Amino acid sequence: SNKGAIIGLMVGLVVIATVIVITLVMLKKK
Repeated sequence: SNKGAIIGLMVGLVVIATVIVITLVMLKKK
């Protein structure tokens, strides 16, 4: 449970990951 206090930082980072995964959906057509 050493990453329990990190959850507050990962929760805000994941939201940023959802933006990168979609960016690939567009360039995929190029």
